[PDB]
Amino acid sequence: DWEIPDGQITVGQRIGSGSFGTVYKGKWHGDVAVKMLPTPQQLQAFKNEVGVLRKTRHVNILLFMGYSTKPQLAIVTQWCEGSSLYKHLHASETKFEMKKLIDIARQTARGMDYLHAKSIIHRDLKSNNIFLHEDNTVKIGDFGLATVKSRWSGQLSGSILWMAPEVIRPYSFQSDVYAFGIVLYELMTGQLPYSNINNRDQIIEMVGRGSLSPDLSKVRSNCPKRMKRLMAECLKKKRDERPSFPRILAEIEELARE
Amino acid sequence: WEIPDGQITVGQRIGSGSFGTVYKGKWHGDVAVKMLAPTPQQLQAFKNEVGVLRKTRHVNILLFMGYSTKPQLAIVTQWCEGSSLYKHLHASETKFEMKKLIDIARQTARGMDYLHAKSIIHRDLKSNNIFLHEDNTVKIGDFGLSILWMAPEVIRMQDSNPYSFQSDVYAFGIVLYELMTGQLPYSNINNRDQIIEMVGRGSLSPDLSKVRSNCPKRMKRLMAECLKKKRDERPSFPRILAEIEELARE
Ligand SMILES: Cc1cc(F)c(NC(=O)c2cccc(C(C)(C)C#N)c2)cc1-c1cnc2c(=O)n(C)ncc2c1
Ligand SMILES: Cc1cc(F)c(NC(=O)c2cccc(C(C)(C)C#N)c2)cc1-c1cnc2c(=O)n(C)ncc2c1
Repeated sequence: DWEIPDGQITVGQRIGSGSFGTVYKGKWHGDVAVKMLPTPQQLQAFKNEVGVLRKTRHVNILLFMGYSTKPQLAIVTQWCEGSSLYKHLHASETKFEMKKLIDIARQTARGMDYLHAKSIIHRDLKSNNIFLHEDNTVKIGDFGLATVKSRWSGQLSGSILWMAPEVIRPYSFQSDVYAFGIVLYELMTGQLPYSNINNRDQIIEMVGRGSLSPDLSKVRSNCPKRMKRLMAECLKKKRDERPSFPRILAEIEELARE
Repeated sequence: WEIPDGQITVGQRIGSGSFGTVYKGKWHGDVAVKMLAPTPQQLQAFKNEVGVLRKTRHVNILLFMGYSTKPQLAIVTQWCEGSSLYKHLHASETKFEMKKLIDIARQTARGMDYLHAKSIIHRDLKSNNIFLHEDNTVKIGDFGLSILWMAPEVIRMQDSNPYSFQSDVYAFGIVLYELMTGQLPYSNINNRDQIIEMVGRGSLSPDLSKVRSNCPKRMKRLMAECLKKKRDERPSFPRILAEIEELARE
C-alpha cells in the first residue's frame, strides 16, 4: 500500500504548472515532489500513472514514493535537485567533458533498458525528461505537464524533435530508441536537431516521410566512432533496423571503459 | 519483483557471513545481490526480508530492486558505491566538517523517520548499516550477514520483545555520539560482558563530555534525549528530524 493519508505531506513551492497538472516541492519524511492532477478521465489517468510508476525500482528512474486521493489526487515522488539535460545543453549551454557525456548516456540507457525489461514504453523520452539530479545521477521520469499520462494517446510541440517517423505518421521500444538517438545527438552536438528549418510543419512532413534525419557531421570532433555508429542505428527510418536497449547499453559501457 | 533465471550477472564477492554472501553484479546497471538445499526456516526468512524491503520507497533507504528463487534465493538491491559511516569515522579517520556531520544525521533521521511511518523497526541501526553512497547520499540498509548500539531494554534478556521505535532512537543516539565524538562509545571498558552488565542495569551510558568542541548545544541535548534509560522518555523520529533540520539551517 502506497497511499499517503491526508495531512502528512506539507505542500510547498510551486515548481511548474501545465494543462494537465501542477508540480510542487514539499516535505514528507524529507524532500518530495508532489504532482496535483475529479473527473472519471482524470481518475483513470491518475491510476494508470500510479500503476506504471509502481512497477519501477531503479536508480536511473524517478523514485515513486506514494499517492493521495484526499483532498485531491496527488502523486508523490522523490525531489530532484538540479536541472534537466535540456537545461544543461541548451539553456546553461554547459560544456561537459566527453567522459561525463558518455556517463549520462550510460545512465540513461540503464534506465531505458530497465523500463523495456519491465514492458514499459516511455513514449516521451527527451532531454527535458532526463534529470541530472545532484549533477551526478541521471533520473528518467516524465516531468511534462502538458499531456495526460494514459495507456495511449488519441500541443506536442515540446516533443516533436524526438518523435520517430512512425510516431509522426506507433509507440514501441524502437520509438524510444529513436528518441534516445536524438538525446545522443544533443549530447554529441550540444544542439537540438533541425535548427535550420523554420517551421514545425516542415519537420513533421519531412521526418514523417523519411526524407529528414539529424546531421551527424555536426557532432563534436572528440566524439567517438562507436558513438557516431550507435546514433545512426538508433535513428534509422525502419524501426526494425534500430538496436534494442541491451545492445545500446553494452555499446555505451564498452565505449565508457575505452 | 521476481527476476527470472539468467538476467543477473553475478560478479565480485563483496562480503560473506554466517547466513549470506553479498556480490556486486549487473542487471540493467549495477546491483548488489544477496545470496543465501534451501531450508523452510530460510525460505521464511528470505520472504520476510523481501516483504520488508518491498515496503520501502525512500531516497535514504537502500533501494530493493528484485528477488530470485532459481537457482538459489537471492535479493537484488541497488549497488552502493563508497563506504559505511563506520569505515569513515573509525577505519579511515575522516574528519568531516560539522555541516557534513549534521547532513549525515539529517539524512539518517529522514530514512528512520520514513521507516517508523511504514511501521518498520530496523532493530540493527548502527554506523555499519549507514552507507555514504557517492559520499553525498545516505543509504540505510542492513549490510550485516551491534552491542554498542543496543538500548538497555534490548541488552536485557527479557520475557518481552524489547525492539521498538524507541530502541532504534537509542541506536541513532549512539550514531550521533559517533558523529560528534568520532569514536565508538565505552572505549575504556575492557570486556563486552561489562558493557552488557552495566548498560542493562542503567549504570552506563555514553560520555557526552567527549564530544567535539564545535558540537552544537541542540545536538548535545538531542543525543541525551535519544540515549535516555527509560524508552518512553526518548523522542520520536519526527521530533528528532525537525531538531536536526532546524539545527542544519543555523
Ligand atoms: C511529482 C511527479 C509525479 C509523477 F507521477 C511523475 N511521473 C512520472 O515520472 C512518470 C509518468 C509516466 C511514466 C513514467 C515512466 C515510468 C515511463 C518513466 N520514466 C514516469 C513525475 C513527477 C515529477 C515532476 N516534476 C518533478 C520536478 O520538477 N523535480 C524538480 N523533481 C521531481 C519531479 C517529479
Ligand atoms: C543485497 C542486499 C539484499 C538485502 F536484502 C539487504 N537487506 C536490507 O537492506 C534490509 C534487510 C532487512 C531490513 C532492512 C531495513 C528496511 C530495516 C533497512 N534499512 C533492510 C541488503 C543488501 C545489500 C548488502 N550489501 C550491500 C553492499 O555491500 N553494497 C556495497 N551495496 C549494496 C548492498 C546491499
